[PDB]
Amino acid sequence: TEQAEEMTIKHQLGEAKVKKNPEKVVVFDFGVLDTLDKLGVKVTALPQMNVPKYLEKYKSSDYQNVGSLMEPDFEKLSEIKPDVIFISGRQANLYDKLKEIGPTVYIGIDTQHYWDSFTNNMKLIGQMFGKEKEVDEELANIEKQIEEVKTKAADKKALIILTTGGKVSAYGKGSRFGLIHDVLGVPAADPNLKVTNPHGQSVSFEYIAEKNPDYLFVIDRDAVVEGKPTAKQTIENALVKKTKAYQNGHIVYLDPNYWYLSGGGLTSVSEMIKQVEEGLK
Ligand SMILES: O=C(NCCCC[C@H](NC(=O)c1cccc(O)c1O)C(=O)O)c1cccc(O)c1O
Ligand SMILES: [Fe+3]
Repeated sequence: TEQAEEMTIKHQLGEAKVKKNPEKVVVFDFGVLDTLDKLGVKVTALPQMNVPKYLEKYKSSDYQNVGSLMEPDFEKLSEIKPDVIFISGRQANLYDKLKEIGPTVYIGIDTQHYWDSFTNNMKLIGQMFGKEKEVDEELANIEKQIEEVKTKAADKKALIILTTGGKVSAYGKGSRFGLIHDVLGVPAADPNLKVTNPHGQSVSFEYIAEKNPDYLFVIDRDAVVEGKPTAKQTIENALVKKTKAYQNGHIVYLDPNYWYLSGGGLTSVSEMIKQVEEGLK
């Protein structure tokens, strides 16, 4: 039977039509980038202004530079005329501008349904590039990592903090970093904390101390945004020194190259879970 040559992809921002096995692939989501890397799929262009350390090979001049995460180089994109552009939350406001240039797929994670959304995104990439087998195998491996960590979430309450500019914001269930609770089964120090903001909910140090979590997961935003680590200087303060987490050596510094700059790819999700596993074991 003669079938359509294009895929019809209903995504959070609309519908894209993309040639199966598209030639010129542009990527503004580093989770997607690591996924295409893992699968051996050839990428054409990405924003090279700020590339996660683990994806530093994508700094090569072999890839066309289409700007920064927030500031696409539209002229360059228009030269390339891509077959598909993958975007996520940072580029959501630029959807229509990108769509004029080439088929654009929003492929951010819906954090209210992290696992379903993650898996849907990865399977789509598999279908688009004929890598369904490799994706399924890799999702299988990640499930095994999840099953290992869920079995020690136990009586250990965790709070998730991001540091930037000497300030602290928090994340809980259903949030950007909700997977620690929602997928990996770690109970929340504050189960009623509802955060939908990319940069979290501003909290005081007094609030952290009162919640007194067993574990403190910390994401150093300035390490990747400014290129200067500030998390440790920021959180190592007397109110925080009260907490079980500090006292018991259960402050876990998550790698912002993975967690903040990236996320939601085969490699980033795997590595993110390994970082949680390591902190909890
Ligand atoms: O829409 C987003 N951000 C808009 C506000 C940017 C504020 C601005 N942020 C940065 O410069 C920045 C640079 C590189 C990566 C980031 O994630 C940044 O927030 C600032 O600190 O002055 C966004 C969406 C999803 C995930 C994010 O981390 C976002 O920043
Ligand atoms: Fe940001």
